[PDB]
Amino acid sequence: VSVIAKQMTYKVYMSGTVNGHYFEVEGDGKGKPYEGEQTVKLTVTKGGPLPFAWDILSPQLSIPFTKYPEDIPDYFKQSFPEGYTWERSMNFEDGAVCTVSNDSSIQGNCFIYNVKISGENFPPNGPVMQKKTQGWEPSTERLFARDGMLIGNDYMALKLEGGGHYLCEFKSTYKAKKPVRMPGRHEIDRKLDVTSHNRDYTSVEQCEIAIARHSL
Repeated sequence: VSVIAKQMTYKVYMSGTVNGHYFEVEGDGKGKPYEGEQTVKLTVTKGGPLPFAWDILSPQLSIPFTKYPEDIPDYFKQSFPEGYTWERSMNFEDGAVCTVSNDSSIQGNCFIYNVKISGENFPPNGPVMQKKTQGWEPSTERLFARDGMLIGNDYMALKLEGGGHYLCEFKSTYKAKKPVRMPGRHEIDRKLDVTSHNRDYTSVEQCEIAIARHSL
């Protein structure tokens, strides 16, 4: 898909506010876009240490690195070099809500992501503000096309200290900056893991695998 090489890097800039706490994050990532493998190294650049669970941030930190089979049009890769934007809602089980937006573009063999996040109404003694989360379970996002955009839906779960999970609904709208060949209904199977962190989570490393496939 041309503008996109077998081996790509990326820069992500993230900023936002969670329960009134302002922060900024910067990351340098790298991966194999046609293999769906990705890794990124993150630094909390303002407002650290964060008084909330790192995990709510991890999934806002790279869709062109999704392995698409030949028979499903790759909406994200096609959008380049112009790029795309998206809006996401995360609706957690205890009433907390996160809204996220992104703008993506490209500089040669390096993507640039500008991510913004607003997280409100996490209970002060809940697992997010008390840092009791221990990573996301693997998940499968289901996507369909509407008016030239992709609409995604994913029921996610955060692992908790001393067992059990904290459940979340993701709803995402992805919008390419120019018309592309539209896929049908499909889904993307992903596993996201923090592979490395320092004590206060001001330096984090993450890896993701993402694999697109037909839906049933």
